[PDB]
Parts: sequence; structure tokens; C-alpha cells
Amino acid sequence: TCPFYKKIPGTGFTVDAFQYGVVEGCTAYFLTHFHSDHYAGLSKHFTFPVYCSEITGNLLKNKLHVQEQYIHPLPLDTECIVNGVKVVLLDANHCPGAVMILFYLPNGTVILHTGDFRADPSMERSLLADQKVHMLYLDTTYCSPEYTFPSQQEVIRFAINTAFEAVTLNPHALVVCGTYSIGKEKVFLAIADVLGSKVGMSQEKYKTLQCLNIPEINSLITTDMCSSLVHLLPMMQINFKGLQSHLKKCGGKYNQILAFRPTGWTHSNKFTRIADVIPQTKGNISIYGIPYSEHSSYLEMKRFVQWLKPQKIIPTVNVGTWKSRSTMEKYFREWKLEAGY
Ligand code: NI
Repeated sequence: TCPFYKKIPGTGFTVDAFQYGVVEGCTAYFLTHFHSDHYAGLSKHFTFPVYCSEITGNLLKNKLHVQEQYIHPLPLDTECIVNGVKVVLLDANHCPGAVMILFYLPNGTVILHTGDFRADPSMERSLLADQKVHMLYLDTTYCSPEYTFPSQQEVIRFAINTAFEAVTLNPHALVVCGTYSIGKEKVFLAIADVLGSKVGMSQEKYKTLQCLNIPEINSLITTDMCSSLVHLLPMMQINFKGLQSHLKKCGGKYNQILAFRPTGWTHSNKFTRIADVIPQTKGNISIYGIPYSEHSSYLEMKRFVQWLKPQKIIPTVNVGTWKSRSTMEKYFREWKLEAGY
């Protein structure tokens, strides 16, 4: 049974609700982004209308085989009427194709559902500037002040400099980057660009990247692993055993691996600067964990919410324990008292 924070009152609509069977009264199912916790349930057998971005629609069709007749892609930044209700999709600054959804209810209430997002000041100059929001359904993944991490641009600067230095000292080093979902593509794309290489990967991952509308993608990626000195591997293989096993397969072309594991936040963020990050090393293999986040920091979240001034906030993450829910409610009340709304 579908929880309350996935229903949109006063409409026939749900958000990210595909794992509960047929939801009573749902005439349109919105999908914010192609991450498995959110799409859990969709397949070729789905026969209700799905509303989403163009990129999410390409993934639904090619990766999950949803039939074309049930896929309803909408452009971004454009007022659209769905089942007699005005909606807008906005870029969420999460993974490719990820959106926030603004719903203009028949009674006059305006609701914003963030999906998963990484808040940014550029959002203060979208179509959100123009009017009031009564209800915010908020991605609270990192809603506590201990969650700190750098900008994505600082993290990419560290990875490019680290890779370029290593392969210039040793032309026979291979670079490996872990993946398990869409998102964070700038990590392997930026590194391959500085090294003058295409990125090598499996047929399955190539297919997924081909759905993403990335400009000049055919110039950037390949399934021919031998021609490439940046390889992608599933995240589970990013360990000393998995990497040794991979280097054997490369036919004595390489004598060293440098690997990157993009993570979310980790508690080494509470002491160390990005500059001071060091790898784990065994022999000719070194592994860097780098804190490249596609969710808001505490400070980014607080700025967004204090600017938007919603009348009510409904969290969508960390909602399963009394202590988590209580902690989030405390911060929402500080923010409101500090800013005066
Ligand atoms: Ni996500």
C-alpha cells in the first residue's frame, strides 16, 4: 500500500509509486528519475500513463521495455495540462533526466515535489520565482549539519589532476571508474577528456549512456576496451581482488591501476579537506574514494528552503524512525524562526 507522502491531494496523481500494484484512484503516475528505489515496479506489462522527462522516457523504453503508447515525455520549463491540471517540470540537478514537479491544484494550492535534488542558487531564477508554494515535498537525504562535502567542480578538479599526474609519470597505467546507476558521468567523462581517450565499458552500460542525450556522445565512449585507457566497471568490482582480476584480462598492456569510487558522503568528510584525500594502496593498485554528491548539502538545502518559504514541508527521505522525523522537524522550525516566515 502506497504511503501518504507519495500522493498529491486533490488530484488523480502519484509520484514515484510503481511498487504497490494498481493504486486506487490514480489516473497518472509521475516518475521523477531513473533510479531503482524510485522506478521499483515498472516493466513491459505496465498499462497506465507515465509522465516524465524525455531522457527518463528513453530509459523506460530501451532499458525496461515499457511500450511507447504508455510513455508521456514533457519538456522542461513549460506549462503543460495533464488530466485537466497545470504542471511544470524543472531540472533537479541530480542525475540525467531528473526533475522536480510543480503542481497547480484546482483549488488554488501550489505544491513542489523535489524528487531527488541537489539545491542550487540558480533555482531561485527558474519559474519558481513567480509565485507562492503552499506544500514542499522535500529530498531530506542530508538534512543534518554534519553532512558537509565540496562542490562538484572541486571534486572534478581533484580527479582530473590526480589522473593526469599519474598517467604522465607512468604511460602504462590504466584508469578505472566504478558505476552502479546513472548519475555522476562527469567523473569518467572529465578524466577521459584530459587523457585523450574514449571511455571503455560493457555493452549494457553503453546502451544506458546512449539514452541520455549527451552531446557528441559517439565521440566520447566505446565498447572496444582495447582502444581505451579509461575503463568503467561495476562498483562491486572496485576492490583489490576485482581490480587484479581486471588487469590480468588486459593482455600485459598495463602495469598499474589507478581507480576511482565515487561515493556519497562518508565520515572522512568530518575531518579531511578534498586536497588532503589519500588512496588505499596494495602493490601496483590504488583506489580513491571521492565525495561526488548529487544530493543537497545541509547548507544548500537550508538556503533553498529559506528562499522558497513554504507553508508546510513533507520530507521524503529518512522518514522511517521517530528520532529522524523529530530531528528534521527541529531544523525546519529553526529555519522558519531565523528567516521570519
Ligand atoms: Ni536518486
